[PDB]
Amino acid sequence: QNDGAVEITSTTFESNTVAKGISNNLRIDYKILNKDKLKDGDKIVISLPDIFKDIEPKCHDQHFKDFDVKDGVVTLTFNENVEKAVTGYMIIRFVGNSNIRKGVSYPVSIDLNGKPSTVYITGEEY
Repeated sequence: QNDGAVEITSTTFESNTVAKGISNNLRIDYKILNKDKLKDGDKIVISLPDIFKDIEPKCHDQHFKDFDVKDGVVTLTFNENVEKAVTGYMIIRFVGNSNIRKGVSYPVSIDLNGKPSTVYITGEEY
């Protein structure tokens, strides 16, 4: 996922499993490669299945001018005024909800301006 303005270098969950009432964090490592190629509306979109309570993005507010959570879709909007090329990371904090079923593979899509990727986390019940 590299459009010349931005590269997503890594997308990793703290744990490969998710459970009701248990925290997991998604970490997204990125580089702003070329601030001059950024445009207002450039974004990372994370689409989640309905297995989370408490979706909370954490980011560098000079790299992302806004973030929004709506109906399981997290939008991170790049700051087109970022001062310079930079390496960073952001986190989506998650808590599982009671919809989680043991062994079920849940897709999480991470899209850099419609350049897509999918990672999978599996349900656990305790």
